Amino acid sequence: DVVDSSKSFVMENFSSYHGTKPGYVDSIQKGIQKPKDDWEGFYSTDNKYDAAGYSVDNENPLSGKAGGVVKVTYPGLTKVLALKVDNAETIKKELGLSLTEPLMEQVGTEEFIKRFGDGASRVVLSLPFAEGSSSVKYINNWEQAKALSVELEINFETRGKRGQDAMYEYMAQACASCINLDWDVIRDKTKTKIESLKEHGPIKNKMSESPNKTVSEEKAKQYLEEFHQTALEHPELSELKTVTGTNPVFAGANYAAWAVNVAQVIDSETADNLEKTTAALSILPGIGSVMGIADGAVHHNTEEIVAQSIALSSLMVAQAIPLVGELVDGFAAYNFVESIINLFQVVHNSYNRPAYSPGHKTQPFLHDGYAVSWNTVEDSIIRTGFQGESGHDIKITAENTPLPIAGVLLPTIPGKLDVNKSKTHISVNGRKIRMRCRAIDGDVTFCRPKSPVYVGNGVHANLHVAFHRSSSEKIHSNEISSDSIGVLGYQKKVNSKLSLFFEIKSM
Amino acid sequence: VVDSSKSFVMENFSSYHGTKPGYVDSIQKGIQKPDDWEGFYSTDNKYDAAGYSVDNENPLSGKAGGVVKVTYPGLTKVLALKVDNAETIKKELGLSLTEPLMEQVGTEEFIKRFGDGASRVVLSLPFAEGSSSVKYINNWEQAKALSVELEINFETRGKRGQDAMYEYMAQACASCINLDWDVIRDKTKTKIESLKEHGPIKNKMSESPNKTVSEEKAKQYLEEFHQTALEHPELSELKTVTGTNPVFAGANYAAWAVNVAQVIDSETADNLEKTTAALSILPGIGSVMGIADGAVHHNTEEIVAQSIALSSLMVAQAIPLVGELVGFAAYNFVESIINLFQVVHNSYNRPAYSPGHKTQPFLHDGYAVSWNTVEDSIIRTGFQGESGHDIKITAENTPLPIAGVLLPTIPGKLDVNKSKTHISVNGRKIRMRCRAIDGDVTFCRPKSPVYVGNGVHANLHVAFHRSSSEKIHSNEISSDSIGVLGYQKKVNSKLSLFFEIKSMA
Repeated sequence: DVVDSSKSFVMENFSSYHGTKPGYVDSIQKGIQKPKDDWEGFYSTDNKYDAAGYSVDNENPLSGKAGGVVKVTYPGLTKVLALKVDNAETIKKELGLSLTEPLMEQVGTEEFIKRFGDGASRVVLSLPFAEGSSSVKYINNWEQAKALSVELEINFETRGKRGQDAMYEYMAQACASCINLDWDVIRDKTKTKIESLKEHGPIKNKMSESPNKTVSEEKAKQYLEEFHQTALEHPELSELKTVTGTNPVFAGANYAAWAVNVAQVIDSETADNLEKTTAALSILPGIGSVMGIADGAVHHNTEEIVAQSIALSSLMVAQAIPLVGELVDGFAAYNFVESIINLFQVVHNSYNRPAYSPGHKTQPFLHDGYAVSWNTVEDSIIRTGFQGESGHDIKITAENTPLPIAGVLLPTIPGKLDVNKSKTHISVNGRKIRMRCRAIDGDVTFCRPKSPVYVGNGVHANLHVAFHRSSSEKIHSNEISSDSIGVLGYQKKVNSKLSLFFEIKSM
Repeated sequence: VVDSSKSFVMENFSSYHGTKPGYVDSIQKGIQKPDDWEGFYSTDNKYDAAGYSVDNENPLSGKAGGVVKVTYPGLTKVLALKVDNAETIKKELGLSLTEPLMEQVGTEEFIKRFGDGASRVVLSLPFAEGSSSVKYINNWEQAKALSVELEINFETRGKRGQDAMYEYMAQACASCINLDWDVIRDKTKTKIESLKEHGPIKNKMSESPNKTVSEEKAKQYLEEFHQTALEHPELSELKTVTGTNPVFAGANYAAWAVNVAQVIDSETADNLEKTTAALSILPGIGSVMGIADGAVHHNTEEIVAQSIALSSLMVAQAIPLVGELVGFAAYNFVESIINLFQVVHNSYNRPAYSPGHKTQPFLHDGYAVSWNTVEDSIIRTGFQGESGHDIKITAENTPLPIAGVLLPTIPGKLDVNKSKTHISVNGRKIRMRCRAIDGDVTFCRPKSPVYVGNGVHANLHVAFHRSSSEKIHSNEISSDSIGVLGYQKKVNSKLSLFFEIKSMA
């Protein structure tokens, strides 16, 4: 019951990876030893890029140096025992172990290695590494881990790069879409741009026109938006001017709101220390405006445009420190650039990692105040290759006032996929509402509720979509245009569009 | 597939059937039919049955018929099913995969194997998500045995609109919006008339271009009208209760009235069902209804009448500026909006989990957070050992931070397992540094920056350790929620996931 046989195997020269903190990259290669409770043991993973994320200075985890990644290998045969649950008690009861001795102590006995090892010399436990990941984590008994041989995958400190660039440049190989930026180039171009802009003519003439004394947030954002406009005319920011001109997330006013907000929270104690600056910056809103990240996309994905945005942000913080600050320099050009760069790398890394987009599987689709999601993963799958019925639950609510649900657009395929008009319905806080379904064309049925549906704070709906298949012939991608069910919200003549994405699969 | 805990035998088994206008008296002569689920449908909940009683040709606005109670004499087996897929049911319960399920249900061999001696079988299924009622599926021929008596005839109450049905449905709650819609209709007609002759308002209709204009100007005139109309003393209470919350501001009544006049043409204003279908798809109705932040604020007949009267006048004023017709404002507009009021009020009277409870999302400041599963939202007690709990987190557009999480602790009983507690961002696992704030609250910060946004989500895994098999008593626990902290504005955006303490089962 608790062992997943599909994830269990025996293997010769079983290898795994271990992230190593600075100062241990070379010592750990002399053998795994325990330092001077069911889960006490040596930890590793099958994904060396996830290993790399355990490698940062423990005293300065936000900003410190990354150590390395090493590869550990068991001689001979090793049993990888994948467990379906991470509760040790549940595991010891259901495997007939002694519920007293720790779980990882027993994993290392000869008696356990016989009952579960399949002839191998040792057992390693395997568990899901994390939600949203396909990696595994391996738990090794410490005594058994003395057999491991340890060699080097990478030493980030040996690369001799600034900040955490080496670690994140390594992690970006995972997707070698992919944001793979040369952060040496970006730093150098950033330094050059701040210098060449502080020594401009109208920028000089716009720093001349500055209150240069603690005024209210209002005059500050006004002057800062002015500065922004003036600074954006320089030819070293001309591409930035172009990619930030339409999307309102990238407007002067958000740069100004960013720079004001930075100056409010950065005092001298903080500005004096990189780790403290990064923590402070890392809890601010609006970092999307300077990163160029909006609508599910990293728009600023070239070294040149990123350097421009960071330089422009560097200037505006410099200008915002006297107007709404207790601080008295400099920070804008050094620790603020270091720190923001680190936050860039963090978010870029997130966007490079495989992830389900809004409205896919059980990820919510957030739009116009609505929140909609497939109730479970299986609901988002339209199974094919049988005659008969399926049902699919979509959750719907909204953030505050009552917003309508006008209906739902559903996919159909002549002969293979039909809306079951009798089982399809929508339920609002348990009130069950029937639907009037009408084909738009041969591929789309529109279903509208027979009484008004509203959702809002405290009011939710479950839309239950029922499909009927009149043939057992499978569906091929030729036949389906849409890959989404369109839930329609309020009308503005257009309807707000809430999309739930499905995949067609066999059993 | 049979849930034996919901299955029983009963003498004089009774249930309710919603009945559409025209058949209230006809149906009491006996249940007669006019594929796997062909059959007669009833429910254990007579207020849910009432929702089936509306004219099938004007389901939005039509007249409501009634509810009857049907009773089987002798013994009835209620067979509750764990699935509503007939194929799966016919396979697991060894039946002809050929014959319809509800035909087999009414055969003597079915009644032998499953009836427990009872004369006939009724199938029971969950009525709906978010509901605790059941639907009963009766074999048609077996249903001929039913005696049928009248629970209520909404048409006999002689009331306007769907008032009688919704007034019936409000009994389920005896917190309960139970409004007298007769009174609200009377007070509403009275105020529209009594505002139409006012001095300043008559003179604020004087200054109306009474000719098509730009929407941007239309809203300026109507916000003007709104301010002037709100000084009338028949609206004095409305002025007080709408003065602070920006959902209830004049600009929002103006947007409502403008959007109304845009979609009502002559064909539409002359037919109540078509008015209601058109009004029902507009945004902003919460401004008129006084509904915001999870609460029905306008919950008195007087204040609802005031709000509906004012909206009516403003619609009246917005049709010449932005519209195409005559009268609508005081006739079909009022009837239709009243029905939309009753729909939403009924939703708020029904039992429902609030945001952040069970798997209902908590939507705040652009974030969306929820418990992954119902069981995650329960902290079990009465044992020594561990539990884990998953919270989903994302945000609507740009990257927003997650600063940390506030967790409950109990000196000696409930502690944060700092090794297993972590947060994972698109699969990147991030350890946490946890530090007690007092004896009752721990604060865990992620050791790398966490951001969520469109396409970037997080799973917060909270693990709890109990060093005592003694149960937690409501006393020991101050909060009923886990506090996830977002961005700093000096305060953090507060995202609340509410839990319940329960013993093992």
